[PDB]
Amino acid sequence: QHEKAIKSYFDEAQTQGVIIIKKNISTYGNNLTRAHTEYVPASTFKMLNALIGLENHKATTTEIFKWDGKKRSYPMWEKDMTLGDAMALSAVPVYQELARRTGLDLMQKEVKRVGFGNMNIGTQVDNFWLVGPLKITPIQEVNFADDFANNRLPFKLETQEEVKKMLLIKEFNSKIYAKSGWGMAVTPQVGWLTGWVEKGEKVAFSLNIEMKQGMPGSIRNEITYKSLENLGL
Ligand SMILES: [Cl-]
Ligand SMILES: [Cl-]
Ligand code: NA
Repeated sequence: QHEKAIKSYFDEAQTQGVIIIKKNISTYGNNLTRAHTEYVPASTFKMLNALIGLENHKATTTEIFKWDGKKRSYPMWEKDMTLGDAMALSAVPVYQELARRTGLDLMQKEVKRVGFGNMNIGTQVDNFWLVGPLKITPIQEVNFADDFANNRLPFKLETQEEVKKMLLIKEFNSKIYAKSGWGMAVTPQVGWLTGWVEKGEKVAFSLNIEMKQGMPGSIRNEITYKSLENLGL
């Protein structure tokens, strides 16, 4: 029942995708091989970038990242903003600045300690999550989300809770925390929505879809929500 319904949401969008639901993992959609394929994390990596940066005192949650006036890819990013603002706007240049502060050596050590994806950040500290070589499967993303939901990541409890505040996206009564991603600089483009529902049970999810040229960002939220509702939220 659920399997056919969720597959149809991806089919009707005329693209290929999967959604992972998590101690047991279930996979739904029209291309389940994607669950076992690694992709660039794109802006989903901001979750981990923020954790690493706050834990290591490279930024505070009240700090403003100033726009130095150079044009950015989106006018919505051409403003001064906090890490939380930049999380919501997926403001790449702010998190590139944070990554540079962390630096390649500390970033690589933390990524390996967390075990995030293939754990390979390469040699370029400020774009490895956008163009590779760092890649992650959707099942790996759901496991990261489930650990985050349970404060099981190797960071202080307070650091994890500070970053969660930046990711709380819906409250209704239960809570939904999530982070979108869109790898536009790879071909094909990859779309992500990774997070969890807090009902006291926690249910983690990761949607991974091929973003066809011109598709709206909202398709990620639309399929995710319809899928979770079909499954009973
Ligand atoms: Cl506050
Ligand atoms: Cl570059
Ligand atoms: Na990032």
